[PDB]
Amino acid sequence: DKISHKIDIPDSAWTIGIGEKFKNAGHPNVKYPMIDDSYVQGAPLGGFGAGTIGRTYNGGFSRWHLEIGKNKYTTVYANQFSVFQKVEGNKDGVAQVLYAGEPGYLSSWKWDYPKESGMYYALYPNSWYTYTNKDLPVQLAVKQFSPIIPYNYKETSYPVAVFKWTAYNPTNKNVDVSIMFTWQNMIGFFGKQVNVNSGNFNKIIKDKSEIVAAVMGNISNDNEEWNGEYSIGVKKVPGVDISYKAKFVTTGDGSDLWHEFSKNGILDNKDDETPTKQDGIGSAIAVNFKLQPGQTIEVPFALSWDLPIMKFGGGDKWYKMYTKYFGKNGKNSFAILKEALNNYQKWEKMIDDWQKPILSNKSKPDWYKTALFNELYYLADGGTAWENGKVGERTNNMFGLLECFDYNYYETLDVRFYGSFPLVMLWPDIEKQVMRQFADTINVQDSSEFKVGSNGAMAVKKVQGMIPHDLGSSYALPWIKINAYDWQNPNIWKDLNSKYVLLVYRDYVLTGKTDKEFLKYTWKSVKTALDKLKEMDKDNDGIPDNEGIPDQTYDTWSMKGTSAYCGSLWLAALKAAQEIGKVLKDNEAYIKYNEWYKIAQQNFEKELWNGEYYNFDTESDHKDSIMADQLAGQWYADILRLGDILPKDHVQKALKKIYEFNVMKFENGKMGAVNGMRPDGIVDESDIQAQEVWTGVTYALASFMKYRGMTEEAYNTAYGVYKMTYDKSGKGYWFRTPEAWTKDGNYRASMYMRPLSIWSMEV
Ligand SMILES: [Ca+2]
Repeated sequence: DKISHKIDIPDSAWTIGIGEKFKNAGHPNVKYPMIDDSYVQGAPLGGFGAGTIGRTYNGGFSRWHLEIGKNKYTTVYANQFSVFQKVEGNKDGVAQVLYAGEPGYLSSWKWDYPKESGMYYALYPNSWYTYTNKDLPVQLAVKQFSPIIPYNYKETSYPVAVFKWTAYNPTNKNVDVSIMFTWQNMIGFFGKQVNVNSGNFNKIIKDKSEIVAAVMGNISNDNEEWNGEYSIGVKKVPGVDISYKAKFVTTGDGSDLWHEFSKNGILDNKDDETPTKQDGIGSAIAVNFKLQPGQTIEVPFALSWDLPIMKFGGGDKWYKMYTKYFGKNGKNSFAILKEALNNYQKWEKMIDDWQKPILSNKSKPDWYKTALFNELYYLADGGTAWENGKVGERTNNMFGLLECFDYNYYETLDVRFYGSFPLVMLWPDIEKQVMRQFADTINVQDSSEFKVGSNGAMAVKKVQGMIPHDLGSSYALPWIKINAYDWQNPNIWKDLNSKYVLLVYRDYVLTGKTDKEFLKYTWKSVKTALDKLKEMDKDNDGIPDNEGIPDQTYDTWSMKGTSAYCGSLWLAALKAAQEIGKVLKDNEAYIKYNEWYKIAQQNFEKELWNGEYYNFDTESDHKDSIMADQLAGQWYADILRLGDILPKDHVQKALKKIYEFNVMKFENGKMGAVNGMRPDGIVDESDIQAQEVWTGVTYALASFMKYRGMTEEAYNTAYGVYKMTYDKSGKGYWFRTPEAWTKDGNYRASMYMRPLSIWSMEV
């Protein structure tokens, strides 16, 4: 490997061999159907709200999130990089697709890129491949990325990727090299109900100011989710020549293209705008160059996708964010690609600038850096919706991130309490917009009834003064029809209204305690939320009562009476609202929430403190279980700088107990914090959720330990999550971190919002 020296891959990059076969991957542990797309995954390409494309470590473009809210895992075989090499003085060269697999169609191409001949690396938003093959004398690498940039709401939105190639000749002979990008005209891949290829056509643009690009579109001007353009292209650099082929048939053997490329690495330069009928078609862009001994060359390619309209299953059509910058008519893929090819070096430097403070901190282990950056994949990958107007129709751009794909709910608030740390820390204007969306819902009432999945009772959809569980589903009407989730009735949940208040005050504190206007916007809703939750205190101890039914985020784990979890969240939310009332000079609110806080705090301690930890609750059969998340309210109080809600000594005892038990008694501390443990050191079997590790709960718990000076415990607690997710000894969950796993390592709900809580460790 001579090429690693010519490029700059950080040591914290997650690595795997191209074509590596991972043994003992995990699978779902539920009885009902659940997504399992295998361990062949990679860092995604694409901006927020753009739709994303997962290119795997094997090289294939395979995990398609272009239909916003949907996950479609299928390798589109035509979409590849390929290489040709010929040593000067040899009769023939060699050509090879850079994909460790094979299709079917395209039989003429050279498939099956060999094992032990290159590596994949990822430190999101960058990823790299290196090609170090005994039969390719010139070594190659590519750095691929999208311009995902904190505090930037422009380039971060773009439907674009850059592929910056480096080629180096370590031999003492001249070598002719070509690199070719092929792409299928994928108009019609989704959204089009009939005639899926009909009207697709490809054009070639030559911009000599030099860029050569293919634009793959359709003759129709219909404004529908399926219509728009893909583009691939390359920028000329000194010493390379460009060739292209506008149209090859993807539903054929591929030899129309491959007989050209495999001869001398130079395409026919044949333009052909003829639309197709039933055949699939594609385009190819190639560079050819001669490398002398010891020579390096760098050449950038790009990919864009102008698919301006997203459609949701309830019928609404919206423009995607990036259309603010490029237009809405679906004929702008070249403009996007050109912007990338002319600015990518600037984008690289912007990414480096944001990653450097963390990477350069030599007190932090590399594994922690691997996880911290790579868990950010989900902000783009999570079905992200970011609108720039309804089709046919404002100041703001509404946003939503999915819980996951299995449970297709936007912005699920009980989960975003954990998962939204990156947004407040790195994209705070998005965060505050999401919270205003919630503020706007609090007094919505919908008295129509739904059947509750868990018990088949009927319940009201949305109750005035209750915060909604979620802002809809991609199968229905995001932002318009809220509370799509129906397994339980969230109108009686005991965590949502407290978590809402906590999120609001968090968002003020972590953006510098300056945004009084945000506090003013949300203040009515904060007071309403707490006032409604107080009505659920049926025994007058000052604390809302859990009802012996899963009425909080652990939506199968029953809490009854006063719980540590909901009780502590309530205490913290009261303390937050007192502080907001001080800031806004609302005396009656300050006085009232202070009174409620002092009574609730005294009763919480009396009811739950056992001398070692806080009991799970007051009335359940396993009320003395040790819950990993028992002090969630004090965790957030630390972040919000609200001081001690509970005594320091008791918090420290509780954290030490959770480490000793839920971590170190659970598979020797190598898999995270199990949710519930009995005081005899045995995992609590009262519900499945008690026997699960929740990845995002565990990362949050690690930040709480860290703030409380339990440094070793904090990083040991988090390390098990990192190991399970990314290490050779784990279960193969990279770029699909799940909600949960059990002792056996098998999972529930891959591609999950909650583990974004790792960013709470950077507060
Ligand atoms: Ca009570």
